[PDB]
Parts: sequence; C-alpha cells; structure tokens
Amino acid sequence: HHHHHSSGGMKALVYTGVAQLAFRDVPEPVPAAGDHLIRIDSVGICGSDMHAYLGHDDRRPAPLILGHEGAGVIIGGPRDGERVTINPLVTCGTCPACVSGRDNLCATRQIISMPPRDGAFAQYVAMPARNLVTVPDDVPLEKAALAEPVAVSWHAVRLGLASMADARRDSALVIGGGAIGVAAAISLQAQGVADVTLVEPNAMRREYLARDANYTIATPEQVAGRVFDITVDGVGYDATRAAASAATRPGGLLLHIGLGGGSAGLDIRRITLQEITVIGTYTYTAQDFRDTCAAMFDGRLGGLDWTESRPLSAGADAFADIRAGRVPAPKIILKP
Amino acid sequence: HHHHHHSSGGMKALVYTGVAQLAFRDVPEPVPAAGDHLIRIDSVGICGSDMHAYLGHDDRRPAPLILGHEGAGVIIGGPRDGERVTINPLVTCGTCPACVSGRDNLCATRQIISMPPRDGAFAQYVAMPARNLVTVPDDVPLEKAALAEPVAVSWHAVRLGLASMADARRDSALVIGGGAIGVAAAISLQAQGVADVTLVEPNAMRREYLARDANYTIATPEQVAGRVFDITVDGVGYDATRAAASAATRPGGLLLHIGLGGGSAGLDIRRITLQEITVIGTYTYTAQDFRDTCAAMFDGRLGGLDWTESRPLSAGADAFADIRAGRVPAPKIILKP
Ligand SMILES: [Zn+2]
Ligand SMILES: [Zn+2]
Ligand SMILES: [Zn+2]
Ligand SMILES: [Zn+2]
Ligand SMILES: [Zn+2]
Repeated sequence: HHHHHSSGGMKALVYTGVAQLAFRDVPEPVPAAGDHLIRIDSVGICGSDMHAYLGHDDRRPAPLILGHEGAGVIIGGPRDGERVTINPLVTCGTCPACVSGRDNLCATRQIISMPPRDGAFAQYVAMPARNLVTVPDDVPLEKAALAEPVAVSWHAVRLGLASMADARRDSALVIGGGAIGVAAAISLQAQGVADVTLVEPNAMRREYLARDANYTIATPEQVAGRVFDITVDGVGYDATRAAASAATRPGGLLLHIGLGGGSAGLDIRRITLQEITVIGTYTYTAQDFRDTCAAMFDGRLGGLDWTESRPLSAGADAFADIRAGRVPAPKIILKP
Repeated sequence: HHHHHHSSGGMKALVYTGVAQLAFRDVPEPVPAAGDHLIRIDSVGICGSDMHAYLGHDDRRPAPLILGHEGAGVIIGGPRDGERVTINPLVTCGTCPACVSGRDNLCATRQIISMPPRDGAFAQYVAMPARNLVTVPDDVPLEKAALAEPVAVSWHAVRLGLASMADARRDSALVIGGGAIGVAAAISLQAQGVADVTLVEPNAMRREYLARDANYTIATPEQVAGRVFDITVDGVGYDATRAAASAATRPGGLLLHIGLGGGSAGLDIRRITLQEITVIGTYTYTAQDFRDTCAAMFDGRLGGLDWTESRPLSAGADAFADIRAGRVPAPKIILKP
C-alpha cells in the first residue's frame, strides 16, 4: 500500500484575525493509530465558521483552520481511493450519554474545527475510521459534503417527532431559509410530515429554494396568525423564538436548533397554559449521521443542489459574499 | 322519592369584590344545567391562581367573582343524593382534536371553575357535570380528597414528562418549590418510579412542616447548588426558578415548568440548545390523569395527604391575609363552607 511515511505541506484557509482568512502552506496531518488520511474534495461553510470568522466565537481563537462539513477520498492503506463523507464529531463511546445512544451529548465530545482538532478547510484531514461513511459512485462528493448540516436537522426532527405527546403531525413551519431550515424542511418531508412550510424574509433565497423545493416556501406575512403541529426555529433569535412560540399549536412541538443569540423570546405563559414541548437540539448521534447519509444516497432528501462551489484559494472572498448576504444558495462548498 | 332543590334562595360564598377584598356574603344558589349535579362543598383548597386574582393581577378575573377550583363535597338531590365526590374543575367538550387525541386538558373550549363564565367553589354549593366527579370512598376524608386537583396538576406533568424523555435514565429529580405544586410533584415522581427525589424550599418553617411526612429529601437551594438531575420541576415559575432549573438539568434531561409566578425569561436558552434539554410547560391534567390521581390517592401511593390546615369559609379573608403575610407553615389551606 502507498504510505505518507514522510510529509511536506498542503494548502489551507486559516483564520488569522477578525474577518481575515489567509490561503497558505500548513503541515500535512499525521494520522493517529487507527486514523485515515482524507484528501478533502468538498468542505461546506457553516454558521459556526461564520461566527468564528466575525470574532464572536469564544473557544475558536489564534490561527485556526475552520470547516467541519468535509467529504473526500482516503489516501494510502487498504481503503486507498475509497470515497467517504466525514462525521466531524468524535465521541468517547463509554460515558452515560454514549451508552444510552445519545453520543451527540458525550461529556468529552470533540468536533473538527474545535481545538485540539484542526478544521477541514484544507487539502487533507486525519480522521478515525468510525467517523467515515462510504459514498456510492452515483453520489457526488459535493452532495455527500452536505451530510453534516443535513444530519443536524435530521437529529432535531427525529428526536422531536419521537418526543411529541400525540400523533398529530399534519403541519410543520420551519423558520429560516439557511442550510438548517432546508435540512429541517427536507428531513420533515422524508420522516412523513408532507405539509411543510419554510418561512424566509429574503426574496432572493426564496427564489433560489423554489427551484427544486418539494415543500412550500413563504414569507413571514403569508403565515401570520397560523399555528402548526411542529415548529423548527433554524435561526434562534428572540424574535424567532417569539414567532415559533406563537405559531406552535397547543400540545405541539417547538424545535430550537439555531444559535443566533438572546436569552429570551420564548412565551413562557403560552408554553405553560398551552403545554408546548420545547426541545433544544445539538448536532446528531453517529446513528443519525449514518441514517442521514442513507436517506440522501437513496433519494429520500431531494436533489441536494442547494449549493454553490468555490476554490479553497477563494475562501476569504466567499466569506465576504455570505457576510454581504449575496449568496443565493444557502450553502457554499469550498474545493481544495 | 328523591330529595330536590326545585326552589332555591341563597348560599354563602366568599366573593372577590375588589383588590384584596373577600366578602363572605349571600349569593344565589346555582341551578344545575341538564346533565349536572348540585354539590354541597365540604372542603375547597386555596391555590396560587386564587391569590393572583385576589391581588388584582388576573385580567380574566375581575368584577364580583367566586374563586376556588380545588373542591370536594356531597351530591345534593336526585338518585346520587349524599354521594361523596371530589371535583375535576376543568370542563372539556369531548369532540375537539385535543379531546379526541386524549389531551382533553387542551380542549379548544375548556372552561375551569373560578374562570368566568363558571363561578368557583369558594361557596357552599357548585353545579358540575357528572363526568367531572370522582366518588370518594368513606376511608378517605373529604379534606384529603380536596387535594385531588393540585395533586393531579403535578401527577399529569410527571407522567407527560417521563413519557416524553429521550432516554430511560430517571434516577434523580429536583423539585423547586415547597408549595402544593412542589409537594405534589415529589410524591407523584416517587409513585411513578423515580425514587430519588429532592425538594428545595428556602422557607425553614415550610421545610419543617413538609418533614412531618416527607418520604423524599427536603433541602435548601444551597444544599444542592452545582448538582444536575435527570429531571427538574419548576413548581414556582419565576425567572430565578427557571434559571435554577436550567442549570440543574443534566444534558438530554427533562425540565417540567408548572409554576405561574411571572416573567418570560430565566430559561438558559443556549444550554437548553447545547445540552439538548427537553423543556415542557404543563396545563392541569387529562380527565384520565385526574381519575388516575384519585385512584393513587385512595390506595395510599401518594402518602398521607395530611399537609393541609382548615379554616371555616367565614374566615376566608383572614386565611388570605395569613397566606399573603407568609404566616402559613402548611402548603395548603382548605376552606370549610
Ligand atoms: Zn455544520
Ligand atoms: Zn461519550
Ligand atoms: Zn389549584
Ligand atoms: Zn374539546
Ligand atoms: Zn389567621
């Protein structure tokens, strides 16, 4: 088998200062004991990358490689040339959270792009075998790199549905036209809730999404005063929490994924007098990641185009375009 | 030959006439509608919603109003004359989607006794539908059976919460509040198989009263500071209690919110998110929960249910004064019409 016994450099987009991304040479990673070297084909930009880029992220400082939405090809060893998409969350397998099958809550949970783990905004990453899912030949690595953002919302929806105190699952309202919102919308339709409305103020993304949206797309005003069995706040501001509160039917589900900001917004009185199940969600179980990949690859989660690509060398420029709010697509995929 | 009230004069009721004004006066006897019973009230508990209305804080409860919704008593007239009953005060339609779903506590046209248009049970008599009445066996005092409604509130929350949890880890529970809603949560948790229950109450007089018959741990907030529990129950429902329940809930655990203190913040939203806490606000009880509560009360699964002191209805105004002045060691006063 071909090996990397000696290494040189690889290209990476490194976060060097607030709103500053430099495309430069960094050392190629050394795989640990039971780890594979992944040549990154596609790595998507996430709300956590944006948050760390604007200097808002407390835990992600200094020089740092961001990005945790990676798909690519194993280099060297008996799985050389194998096409895989990466689960970036590494879990201890032995804490109470893991043993009940809620590894998303592991006490020592690490993600790629979260020190001490470098991010996937680079030509190569080192990853344990158990964090890799094989991508069939008929699925582009560019669609497979959506595994992680889809898996966040898939986890929310599965856990939410299973947590509901009744079987009345007719209506869902997803708040936010970002990647989280779309993932929630397509997860809700794949998991058997057909009547899904996504609500988004931005006319541009409404048109983008309406291309191949199997679910209803609307503006806040077209759903004013309506109530739904299920609400998904994919944005997570006070305003969006307030909106989700008002739009959840009595006995209904309010899923809170987005991490916008604020410590309020929930109508405590409505949630008590109308008995609303409110569930905050974090990432996904390893089994959710695998289920998500399975549902993508067999076509249950729609066309998965809601993407535009850019070279890693143009990463910085791509961040500016999201900031200025001029990306019609809800996801930018970088190409090392 | 069944006894009847074909003619009626007045009865005694304790009437909310204005802010902090309770007037023990003559009011009309209620005339039961078609499929309803007249109940002569033996025992009626004072709730937080009564004190809220008495202080002028309730927009839905102005004018002259008879408060109270925690009643037990005797059927008067007809074939059930003399039957001891405890009253489910929440009247539900039985045919709306919530009712058909089995969640009749969320009935779209739900009415509760003490919320207009339905007069409360702070009176010698109430009129209630037969489906809202649970028979009390002679070995259960009406003073203990009048706890059914406040115990059904927490029993319902506990059952809903346990059923809704995302994992089968129910080892430990914190109850915040040594009021009736808190004591009811602690006993309901133990009867539903969470053995390890800690109730937290800052007031020493209340803790001491609760220690008479506590099968759960009674403690100060400081004695549990920094600990996390599978299950937290906010039986108070201020911002401070919502914060304390947020902090004390373990990742993936359950935070039940029952209290109606006030405020619309306190919940640590970013921890509920990052640590995936299931947060459930709860309202009253299903008709089935109320029946289930009564059954467990009557067979002794919910402890001695002796955590009450009683006052004649004629002294209701003094009783309200005592509660307001933090003068009441017991977590429940039962008024005696
Ligand atoms: Zn992501
Ligand atoms: Zn673990
Ligand atoms: Zn009550
Ligand atoms: Zn109904
Ligand atoms: Zn007194």
